[PDB]
Order: sequence, then C-alpha cells, then structure tokens
Amino acid sequence: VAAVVVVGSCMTDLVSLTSRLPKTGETIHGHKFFIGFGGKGANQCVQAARLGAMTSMVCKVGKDSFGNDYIENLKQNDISTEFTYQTKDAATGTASIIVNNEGQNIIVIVAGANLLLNTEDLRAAANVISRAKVMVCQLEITPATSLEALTMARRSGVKTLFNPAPAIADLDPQFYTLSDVFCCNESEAEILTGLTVGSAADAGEAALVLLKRGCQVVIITLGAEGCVVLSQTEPEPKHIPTEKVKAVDTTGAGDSFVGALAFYLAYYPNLSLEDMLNRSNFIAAVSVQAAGTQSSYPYKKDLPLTLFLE
Amino acid sequence: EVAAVVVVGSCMTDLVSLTSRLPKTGETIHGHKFFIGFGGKGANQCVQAARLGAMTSMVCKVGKDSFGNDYIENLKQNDISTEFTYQTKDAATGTASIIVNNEGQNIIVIVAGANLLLNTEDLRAAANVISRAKVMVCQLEITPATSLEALTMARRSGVKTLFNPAPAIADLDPQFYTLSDVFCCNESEAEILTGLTVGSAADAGEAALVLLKRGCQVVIITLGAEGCVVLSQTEPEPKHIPTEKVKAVDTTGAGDSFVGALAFYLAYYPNLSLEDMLNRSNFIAAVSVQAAGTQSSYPYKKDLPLTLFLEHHHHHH
Ligand SMILES: Nc1ncnc2c1ncn2[C@@H]1O[C@H](COP(=O)(O)OP(=O)(O)CP(=O)(O)O)[C@@H](O)[C@H]1O
Ligand SMILES: Nc1ncnc2c1ncn2[C@@H]1O[C@H](COP(=O)(O)OP(=O)(O)CP(=O)(O)O)[C@@H](O)[C@H]1O
Ligand code: NA
Ligand code: NA
Ligand code: NA
Ligand code: NA
Repeated sequence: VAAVVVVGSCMTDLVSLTSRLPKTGETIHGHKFFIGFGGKGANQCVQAARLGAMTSMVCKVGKDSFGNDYIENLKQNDISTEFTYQTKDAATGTASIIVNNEGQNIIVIVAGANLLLNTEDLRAAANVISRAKVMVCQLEITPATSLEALTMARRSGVKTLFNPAPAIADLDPQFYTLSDVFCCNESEAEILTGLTVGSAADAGEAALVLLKRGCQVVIITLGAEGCVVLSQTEPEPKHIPTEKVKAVDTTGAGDSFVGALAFYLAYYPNLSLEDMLNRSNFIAAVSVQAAGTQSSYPYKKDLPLTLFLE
Repeated sequence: EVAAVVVVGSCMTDLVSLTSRLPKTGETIHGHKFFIGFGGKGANQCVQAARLGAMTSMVCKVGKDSFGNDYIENLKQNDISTEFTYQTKDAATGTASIIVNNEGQNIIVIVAGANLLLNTEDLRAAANVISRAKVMVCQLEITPATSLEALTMARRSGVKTLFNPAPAIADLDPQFYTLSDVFCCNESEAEILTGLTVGSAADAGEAALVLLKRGCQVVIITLGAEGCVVLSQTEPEPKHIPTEKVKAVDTTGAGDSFVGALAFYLAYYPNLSLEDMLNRSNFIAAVSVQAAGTQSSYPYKKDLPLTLFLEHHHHHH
C-alpha cells in the first residue's frame, strides 16, 4: 500500500547554466545545457521514494516522447504510475530554467498536460488516497484539483503536506485551513505575505502570519540557513540549521526537503518536528552537493543510518 | 552529386516559450505556449539556399542526443547533405532558449554546446566538399578559428567566400576581412564592428566603406525594411537597394534568409549583377518576414515568382 500519495506536476526541465541572467533585449551565452526530469510533484515523490517510501504519483503528462520518458522515469524510481495519465490534447509540461551560478534564476513554466489533471482523474484514485499516510500537493496543477486532493485527504484523516510553489499572492484561503503542514521558501513567503524575508527572524514573522491564516504547522526553508518552523501548539519559531556544505547546484533542494518531510510524516510519525527537520535539512543538503535535481537526490543506502532510526 | 553551396557553421535547437511578461531575476512565471524549432544561423542559411534549389552541404557538429538526431533529420528533410554533419558525445546539441512576451520583446540564452567542438580536423575530412563547391558560407556561431580555417580552405581552392559576422564582436580578427569575398552584416552588427551609428542608407554606406577598407572585396549591410546597401573594391560608391513595403508578421531569421538566397545566386547565377542578386535576395527575405517561425517561413521555389529564377537581368518580382 502506498503511504505517500503525490497529486501534482511532472515537467521536462530544459536547463541552461550561465554566469549571469539576461536583461530585456539581451542574448547571453551559457556554458552548459541539459534535459532533466522535473516538476515539483514528481521531484518530491522521487525523493520520498528513494528514502524507501512506497509512493503513488497522480499526474498527467502528454502522449508525447517526453511523456513516455517521464513514465519510464517514475517506474525506474519504483513509483506507482497507476494514476499517471497521458493526454493527446496537451504536451508534457515544460520548465525552462536559467541557473545563474552567480545569483538568482529565472524559470518559465508552460504547464501543459499538468493543467488537464481534473477532479474526475482524482476520483479514480480515491481508494489509494484514503489508505495513504500523507498527501502532498503544490501549485503546478489546476489549484481546484489540489484543493480537492487536500479535501479528500482530510476526510480520510490523511496528513496534508502543502507546498504553495510557485506562490500566488491571492491564494485561496482554503489552502491554509486544509494544510496540516505548509512549507514554502523565503521568496514564496514574501509573495504570500507581502513582507520582506531577509533573516531567520523575518522568516519567523512571515511564518506567524501564515499560521494565523489557519495552517497547523508552517515551515519556511531558508537555503544555506536551513529552515524555521512553528505550529499552533508551539507558535514560537524555531530555527533549525542545515548541514554546512559547498553547494554545487541547489536547484530542486526544496523538493528534496519536502519529499523527505513526506517520508518522515509517513513512516516516522512520532518524531518531533525539530528532529524531522534536522533530518530533512540533511537530506536536502546532500542534494545541493551535486548537479541536477532528481539525479542529485540521495538514496537511503548512501545516507547515514542514524537518519532512519527511532 | 557535388554540392555547390557549403555552409560551415551552426545548428541550434530553439526552445521557445511565449509569456505575457518577461521574468525578472529570481522569478518563476507561467507562459502560455512552448515549442521546439530548428535554428542556428548556419543551418538557417543552408535551408534557404536548399529551398531555392541549391545542392547544399552542411558542415557542423551536433550532439549524440535526441535534439541532435532530430536536427540531422531536419537537414535531410530539406535535401541538405549531412555527410559532414558530425555528432559528438562530448557536448549537447547547441540550444537557444528564447522567452518572448506579448509585445515581441525577448531574452535569449544560447548554449553553443557541440557547435564549439567543430574543429580544424573536422574541416580537413570535409576538404573535398569544401574545395569543389562554388560558395562557402560562414558565420560567428562556431569557434572563430574554425570559421577562419574554412575561409582559408575555400580561398585557396578558388571557392567564393560569403562571411556573415554574426553575432558581431568588436575586435574581430583582421583576417576575417581579408578572406571575405562577400562580407554581409546588419545595421547593429555594423555599428559593433565600426563604432559608427547606422540610422540611414547614407550612414550604412559610411560604415560599409570602413569595412571595405579593412580588406573585404564586397560589403553589404542589410537594413531591415530599408533593404540593403552595397559597395565593392571595383565600385566603392555605395548603392541603396530598397525593397517594397510588405506587412511583416515575424522578421526572426530574415537576415539568414537573405544570406542563403545570396549564396544560391552566387553559386547558380554567377553572371547576374551583384545589385540584381541583392534585389532578388531582398524579395526572398521579405517573403520570409510575412510568416511566422524562422525556417518554416523560408519560401521554396514553388512559392516564389518565376522571375526570381531568370538567367538574365529582371527587376520587378
Ligand atoms: N547552500 C546550502 N547548503 C545546505 N543546504 C541547503 C543549501 N541550500 C538549500 N539547502 C537545503 O535545502 C532546503 C531547501 O532550501 P530552499 O527551499 O532555499 O531551496 P530551493 O529549491 O528554493 C533552491 P533553488 O532556488 O536554487 O531551486 C534548505 O532548507 C536546506 O536544508
Ligand atoms: N519589414 C521588412 N520588410 C521587407 N523586408 C525586410 C523586412 N525586414 C527584413 N527584411 C529583409 O531581410 C533582410 C535582413 O533584414 P535585417 O537587416 O533585419 O537583418 P537581421 O534579420 O539579421 C536583424 P536581427 O539579427 O535583429 O534579427 C533585409 O535586407 C530585407 O531584405
Ligand atoms: Na520549493
Ligand atoms: Na542538486
Ligand atoms: Na543576420
Ligand atoms: Na519569418
């Protein structure tokens, strides 16, 4: 039985590495290009799977080469594709990513078949959703479809992990009240609250705003600074540091973090939040030490044993 | 069997996203359409020549990857010889990632990739094709030393050299001028190359004379809707070749269409005046600007007035 069900996105990542970002009108040269398997949903599901979770990926890709390749990718990662659909009416989603090694990126998503995943497609997955431990959603599919997946999870007492990524300033208030765990990064927290986040302290203040919108637990990820967490029971923010490492490629680190979190909510439900986050930070930091997104996500066998004890 | 037009240059996969706004640093935005297209100045030029009826050969390097295989098939679908289209496991096929807003402004990230690995040994194996051609066409999207060597090879074999210094760099090796029988660039490229402003046919004439005196035999500056301006060592007074008003849908790649047409005329209509060649090339590029999508807008002979293929002088097409 799948313990972690992800209802969300698969994208073909078209990645260019550059030393600067381009400005309007401008052509710049990068030094490398590669294709990867991406999408926040799938990335999260892949990390959870590699840690040993039994997972199911509920998603929609194209009846195109990239979509066929995506399905094979999911199978190679031991992820159930029972509810991975293909449509001839849109192409597999695409994420064009420019990664500037000398600062912030730019991403352009054409979500394609992701946006055709509908409430009828979820209904077929109703038995899987209700027998799971954790349901994970993001904002790369139609928001109404994520909302329904959260609602279905809540009705069966399944823990909801929501990642509001990429963030929308006017997010439906139900996303907060249907989230047991609400996890976003610094720039997303800014978009969602209108506040500036330049410090662990600032993140704590943004997290409290989100908490008061009805989340049970809020986590803001902070790159090399780890994360900050608070909850309804314990509303004082805690700053959990991460492993000090030399980052090669941080792309998708957040997804690694969230997939780890899903794994621990599902298989180690009695751990303190602070423990789970220490472990999830450790995992995500392993991902930043290598190139790519999914190809840098570690397997259980390569990770210290203490990450799997209780 | 023998190719009359050999292009030594670039092939790039165009990865195009249409959005309502461009992203600022740090931003993720949604676009509303994505598509894959065949670009690279070298291949674009080769394609236009081929569609006009040239026997062409594309000397280039792509990846041993799916985009590279697709590129090869594109060249074959256009009846271009791919004998010296190389594939390498050491880099991916060149890419141009293009984000375009609603008003038509863009940001572009090029990863030239396998294009840069086309080397002088690769050209040496293509020596028989280079040396037996009528025209050799190069640009500045591969390693400059490779294009220089292509030009040197073509010159010593009596093959006419058509050089397009695109994209332009300010400090171009002087040999690019002295090896060029026909040196053809656009207004913004001319400005980069000379520091002069080109806001008029007269201005273009002045920039062209600076380029001439660096040792080119013929200099052409393209001027978008204003046609082109040309001069030569034998006729150093610049001439303005205007073009009739058309309704432009998408000008992307018009310069490549122009250059590919010119290569076709140099190779297959050598007795036409240069000004006739350039008048016909203007017409052909202008057809390209009336339709979307770069190589897909490049016309075939069957789509063109027959007066473009007359062996004697003909002005109005
Ligand atoms: N430089 C670094 N060193 C160690 N860990 C890091 C790191 N950057 C990120 N991480 C880890 O990954 C988590 C996710 O961080 P964050 O959400 O900032 O990533 P992201 O996916 O937004 C990065 P990118 O913008 O490059 O895709 C952090 O909480 C931390 O555990
Ligand atoms: N609006 C228009 N109407 C008619 N012909 C046009 C045109 N725009 C371009 N052309 C034709 O295409 C040729 C090349 O145009 P241009 O000078 O724009 O080069 P280019 O395509 O390299 C500019 P860029 O590198 O900005 O895209 C012109 O000389 C002309 O023959
Ligand atoms: Na994230
Ligand atoms: Na990584
Ligand atoms: Na051009
Ligand atoms: Na066009």
